[PDB]
Amino acid sequence: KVKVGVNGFGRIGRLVTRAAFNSGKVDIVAINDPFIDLNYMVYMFQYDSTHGKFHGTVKAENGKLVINGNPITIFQERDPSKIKWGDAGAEYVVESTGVFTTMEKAGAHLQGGAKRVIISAPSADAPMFVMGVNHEKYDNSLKIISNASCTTNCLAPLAKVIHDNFGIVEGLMTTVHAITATQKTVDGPSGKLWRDGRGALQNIIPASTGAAKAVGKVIPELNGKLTGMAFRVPTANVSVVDLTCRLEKPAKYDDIKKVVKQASEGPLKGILGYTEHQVVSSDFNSDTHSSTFDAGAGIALNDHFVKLISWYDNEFGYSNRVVDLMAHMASKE
Amino acid sequence: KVKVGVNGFGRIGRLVTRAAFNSGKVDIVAINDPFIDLNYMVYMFQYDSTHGKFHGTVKAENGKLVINGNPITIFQERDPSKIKWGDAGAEYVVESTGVFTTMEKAGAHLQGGAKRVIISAPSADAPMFVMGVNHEKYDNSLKIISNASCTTNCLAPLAKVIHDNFGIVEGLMTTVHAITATQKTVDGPSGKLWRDGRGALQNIIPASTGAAKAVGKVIPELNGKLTGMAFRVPTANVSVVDLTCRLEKPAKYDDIKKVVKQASEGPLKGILGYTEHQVVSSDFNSDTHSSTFDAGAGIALNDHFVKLISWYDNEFGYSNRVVDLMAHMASKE
Amino acid sequence: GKVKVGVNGFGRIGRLVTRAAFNSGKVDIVAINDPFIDLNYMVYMFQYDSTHGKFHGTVKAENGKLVINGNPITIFQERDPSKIKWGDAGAEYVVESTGVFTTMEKAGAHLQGGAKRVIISAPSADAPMFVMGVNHEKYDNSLKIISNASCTTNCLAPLAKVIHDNFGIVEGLMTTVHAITATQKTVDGPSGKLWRDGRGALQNIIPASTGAAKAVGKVIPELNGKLTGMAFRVPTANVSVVDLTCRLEKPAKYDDIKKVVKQASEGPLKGILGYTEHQVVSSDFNSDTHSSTFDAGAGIALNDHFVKLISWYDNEFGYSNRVVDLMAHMASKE
Amino acid sequence: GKVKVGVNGFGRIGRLVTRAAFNSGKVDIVAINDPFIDLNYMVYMFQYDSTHGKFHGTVKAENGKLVINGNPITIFQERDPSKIKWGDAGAEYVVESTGVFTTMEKAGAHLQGGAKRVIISAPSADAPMFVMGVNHEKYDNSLKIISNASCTTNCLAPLAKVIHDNFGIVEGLMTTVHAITATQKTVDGPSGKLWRDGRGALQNIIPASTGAAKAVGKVIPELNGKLTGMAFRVPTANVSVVDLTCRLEKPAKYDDIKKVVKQASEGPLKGILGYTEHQVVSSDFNSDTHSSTFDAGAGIALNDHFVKLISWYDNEFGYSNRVVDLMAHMASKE
Repeated sequence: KVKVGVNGFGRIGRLVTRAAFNSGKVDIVAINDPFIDLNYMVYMFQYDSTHGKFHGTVKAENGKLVINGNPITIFQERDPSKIKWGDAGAEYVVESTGVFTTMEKAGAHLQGGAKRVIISAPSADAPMFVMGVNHEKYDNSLKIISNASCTTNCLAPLAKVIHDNFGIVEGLMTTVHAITATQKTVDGPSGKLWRDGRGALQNIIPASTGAAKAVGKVIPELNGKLTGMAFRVPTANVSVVDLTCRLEKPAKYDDIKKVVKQASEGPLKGILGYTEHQVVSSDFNSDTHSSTFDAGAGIALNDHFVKLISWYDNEFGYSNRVVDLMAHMASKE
Repeated sequence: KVKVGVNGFGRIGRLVTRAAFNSGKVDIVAINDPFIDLNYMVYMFQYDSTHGKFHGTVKAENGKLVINGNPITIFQERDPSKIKWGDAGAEYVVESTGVFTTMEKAGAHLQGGAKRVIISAPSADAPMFVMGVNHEKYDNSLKIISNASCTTNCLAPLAKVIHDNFGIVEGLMTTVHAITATQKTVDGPSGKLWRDGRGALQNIIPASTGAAKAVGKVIPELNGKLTGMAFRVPTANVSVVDLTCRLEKPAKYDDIKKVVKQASEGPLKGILGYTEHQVVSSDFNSDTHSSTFDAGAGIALNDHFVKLISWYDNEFGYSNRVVDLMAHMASKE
Repeated sequence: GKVKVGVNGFGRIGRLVTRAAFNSGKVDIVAINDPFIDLNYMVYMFQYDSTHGKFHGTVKAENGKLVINGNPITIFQERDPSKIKWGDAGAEYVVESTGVFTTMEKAGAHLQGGAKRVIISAPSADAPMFVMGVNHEKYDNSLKIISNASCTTNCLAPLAKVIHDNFGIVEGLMTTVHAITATQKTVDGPSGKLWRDGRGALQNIIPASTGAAKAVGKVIPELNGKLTGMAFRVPTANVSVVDLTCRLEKPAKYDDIKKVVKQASEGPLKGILGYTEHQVVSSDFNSDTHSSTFDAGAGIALNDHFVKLISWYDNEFGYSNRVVDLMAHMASKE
Repeated sequence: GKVKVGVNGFGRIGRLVTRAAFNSGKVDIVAINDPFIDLNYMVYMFQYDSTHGKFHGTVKAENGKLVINGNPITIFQERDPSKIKWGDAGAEYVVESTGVFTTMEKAGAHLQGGAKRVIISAPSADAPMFVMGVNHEKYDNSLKIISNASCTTNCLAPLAKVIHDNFGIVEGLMTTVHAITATQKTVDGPSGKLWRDGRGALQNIIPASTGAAKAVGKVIPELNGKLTGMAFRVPTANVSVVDLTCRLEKPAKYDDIKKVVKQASEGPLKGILGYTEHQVVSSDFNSDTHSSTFDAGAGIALNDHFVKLISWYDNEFGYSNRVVDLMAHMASKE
C-alpha cells in the first residue's frame, strides 16, 4: 500500500483522510496544516456534522494523530517546500489547500521528498484525470497531476456514456450545488465574487463553473462542445448536475436509461450509479459514487434533445476518487 | 374600479388580497374560506414571515375584515355554488383554493352571483392568459379564465422576446424553486408525489412541472417546442428559471441582452425586468415583476445555443398579475 | 419469548418505533395499520429516511405483506381502531402512534380487536405515564393501557431524577430548543388551534407551549408542581436540547453535579442518561438512542443553589427506542 | 444640528449603523473607512441586503464618494486607525465597528485623526458601557471613548431594569436563542479558539458562552453578580430571543409583570422596550428598531416568585439604532 501525505486538514483534506482509512486503499502517514494544532485535528476528524462520528478511533499520542492505531506525523509548515514529506515516508502528497493548484506551486512538495503530487482540485496546467473516464492515460512520467473538481467527476462519467453511445453535438449544464466552506453565513465580503459573499442560508446564488468546460479537457472529443453554470442553494451537502444536450444519433429516453444502467453495472461500477427510485438529495449522503443517474428526474423534448439529471455527494464521492486515483498510480509504479 | 371576491384565504388568496390593496387596481369586497375564522384572517393577513407586516391597517369589526378602512364580507362556505358573491357586490371571483380548476368546478361561483371567475392556477380546459404575452386575446365572451402558474408567467415573457427576435427552435427549462405550502417539514406522506413528501428543509427535491409545456398554449408558435422540470430547494421564497435553448437566427449574448433590455423598458415594463447587477434570490423578495432577466448569470456556448437565467418572486409577481389581469378584463367590459 | 407487537399509524413515530424494533431486536413487529399509506408507499417510507438514512437491512412488499429482514408484517387499512383484527395477526401489544387516540377510552379500542395491552407513544390526559429509568418499576400487569410520555419528558425526567435524588430540586423552569416536527408548515399556513405553529418553520424561531416539564411531576411525584416550561421550535430537521434552570435544596458545586450525573450514566441509567464533556453540537446526537445526554461544558452555575443544566436528545431515535424498551419491560413482567 | 459621524469598518455593523443613520435621520454620516472594500463594492453592499432588503433611497458612487440620498460621504482605505483624516472629512464622532479596536487605547487612535469622541459598537474591556434607556443619563462630556455594550445586553438590560425596579431580581439565569452571525462557518470549519463555533451553522444548534447577562450588572449596578447565562446559535439569518428565568424578591402575578412592562414600553422606554400580546414569531421583528420586545404570551410563571420572561430583539437593527440614538444623546449634551 502506498504511503500518502495530506497537505491541508480542511474539508477536502479530512474527507480524503477518512476515505483512506474507510476504504483502506492507501496509508496516510503525514498531515500538514500550519493553523490546526494536533488536539484540534482529533476533534475535527472525529466529529462531522454531515457524515457523523468517525467509525473508528482517533487520538493524539506522542505528538502524532493516531487513527485506528496508525500514527500520522503532523507538520505545521506555511511554505510547502519546507515540509519534510520524505522523512515521514510520504511517497505521494494530496495537495488539498486549494492555493497551490499550478504545477509550479504544487511542485514545492517534491522538494520535501515527495515523489508524486495529486491536486484535489482543478489545475490550470497540470494533467487532469477522472476515474473511469481517462485514468488509463496516466503514466509514470507524470509527477504532478490533478483530480479535476467533484462536479467535473460527476458530469464526465455521464458525458462519456452519452457521447460513446449517441454523440454529444453540444451541451449546457447547470449544477444545483450544496453550500461550501468558501461561502458566508450572513452577507459578507467576497471582493472577487460579489454574489458568493451574500448570505448562504437565505439565497440561491448563481456562480460560474469551469467544470463543464473541464470535461472536454478529459474527453477531448467534447472540447468546446460543453459549458455551464452553478446555483448554490441552502443545503449542507449533496449536489445535482443537470445536463441539457443535443445528440448526434437519435436516442429514445429508455434507450439512454438502458445505456447508463449497463455502464453502472459494468465498467463504471462504483463510479457511475443508476437509479429509478423516487430519490431526493439526502438519499446520496455518504454515497461514494462520483455520479448517480436519476432516471425518473430527467426529461426528453425529442430524440435529439434531452435533460439528464445526476446526483453526487460533492464531499464523499470526490474524496474517494482521490484515493482511487492514488491506488491506480501506485499499481502503475 | 371592479369589485372582487377571493375564494380561499391561503397563500395565493392572501397575497392577491395584499396586491389588490398595495396596487389599488381592484377593490376586494368579499373573501370566502370555510376553515379560517375572521380573527385568524386578521392575523394571517397582517403578519407575513416572507413579506413582513402589512403596510396599512387590518381589523375585525362588525363581522367584517377591514383593510385600510375597507369592510370585506366574510363567507365560510364549503360548496362554492352556495357563496352569495352577488350579495356582497363581487363582480369577479379569484378562485385560489386549487381544488376547482376545471371550468365546470370554477363555474360554481357564477351560481352565487359572480359575473367572471379567474382561476389563480393552471386549468385543464379554461383559456389561459399571461399578462404581456396573450392578454390581448381575452374578450368579453370569456366568463371563466386561468392565469396559468407562476413559473409559466416567468418563462413566457422571456420566451416571447427571445422567439420574436431570434426564434426558439427548441428549449428545455429547469426551475430552481423555493419551498411551497404543498411540501412537508419532515419526511411525510404525499401519496401521489412521493418525492414531494420528503423533508423540505433537508432536500433538493426533483419535481415535474407542466409550466414550460404551458408556454406553448400562450405562444402557439412554441407549442411542442418547450418542456422542463423543477428542483425544490430550502428557501422560503423567490425562484429562478433556467432556459437552455437553440435559436433559429444567430444571436450574440450582447444582442440577447439588448433586445431584453428594450422589452423591459417598453411593452413589458413591470412584467419583464432586466438587470446587470450581481443579484441573488433575496434581492427579488416582494419584487412584483413576472420575470427579471439576469444578464450576468446566463451563458452562451456559441451564437445558437444559450442558457438564459430569469428571477421571479413566485408569490408577489404572480399575485400582482392576477390583479393586472382583472384590471384588464374590467377595461374590456 | 419476544413480544409480538402491532403498530397503529405509520407516521414519523410509527416508522421509527418499527425501525427501533428491528434495529434493537427487543420486540417483533407482526402488524401495522395505516388507512392512508398503501403497502408500496410503506416500503418507500421505511426504506428511505432523510434524517437517519437508508434502513440497514431489507424491506419489500411481498404477497400483500411488508417484509422487513425476512419478517412478514400484516398490513391493515382501518380508520376505526376497534375494527383492527390485532389478535388475528398475533399482535399481543399495540403501539398507538397516531396521536389522535391518547385518552384511555380512545386507546382502549385496540383491546376490542384482540390486543392485550396498548402503549400510547405520546402523553395521555388519563393513562398512567412511564419514563424508562425513572418510574418503569411502578408498572404492573393490571395496567392494560399506558403512555410513554413525550420525547421532551423522557429527556428531562432522567436528569431531574438524578439532580433531585442528590440535591433536591426546590423549583425549576425549563426551555426546550426543539427541532421542526411534522405538525409544522413549510411556509405560513393555517393551524387554527395554535396560530404560531402555522407560521413558516424554515424562517422562524416559534415559541410553543409544552406540558413536558409539568409531566415530570406525574412521574417523580416529589417534583409535582415544582416544574414547568416552554419550547422554541427552530429550523433544524432533528435533535433537540433541554435547558433546565433550577434551585437546589442542598448546595451543589458544578463539579459535584457533573460527578453524580457521570455516575448515573455509567450505572443505573446506562443507555437512558448519557454524559459528555466534549465540545458537542446538535448533529453529534443524530441517531443517538439515549433519552437524554448531559452536556457538562454547556451548562452554567450562578451560585451553589442556582444552575442551568443542558441535555441533548434525539427527539426521534431516543424516544422510539424507549417505546421498544418499555414493551420489552412489560413483557418481562408478564 | 445633526452631529457629523465617521464609521470605521463597512462590515455588517458598520453598514447597518450607516443604514440606521439615514433611515432615522438622527445623525449625518460624512466619512467611512474600510481598507478592504472599494467604493464600487461599498455601493453594492449598502444597496442590497439579504435580511433587510434593498435600501429605501439612492446609493451611488460619484466623484470618489459614496452618495446616499444625495449626501456625499468621504471614503478612506487606511489599515492604521491613527492615520484616518477624520477631522478633514468633518467627522466629529467615530463609530468603531471593526471589532478589533475595543480597548480605550486601541479605540483612542481615532482621536489622533481629528475625531472628538469614539463610540465602540461592541463590548469593551475598559471603556464605560452604555445601554439606552437604562444608564445613558450617566454619560457626561468628559467621556471621549465609550462602548454601546452588545446586542443581547441591550435586549436584556431594559427588561431587567423594569423587572428589578418593580419586583427586585434576587437572581437570574438567561439563555439567548440567537440567529447565525458572520463569525460562524457554512460547513464544519476551523475556529481554533471556540471549537463549537466552527461547526456547520446551517445544520446545528451550537451552545455558546456569552458575557451579556454578566455585563447587564455593569449598566444596572444593583444586578452585579445577580445574573449570568449562555447562548444557543440556531439556523436563522436574523432576529434573536432572550429567555430570562429569575427569582423575584416581591411576589408578582404574571398580569402584574405584564402591566408594569406595558407601562414602561408606553412611557420612558418607548422605542427601546416594546410589549406585545400578539401570536408573534421571530420574522415579525425583522427590521424592528426596538432593543427588546416583551412577548407576553410566550413567558411562563411557576409561582409568584419564579418566572421565565421572553423578549425578542433584531440583533442587527435594534443595536444599530441604539448606536445612532447614543450619539444623538451625546450630541445633545455637548
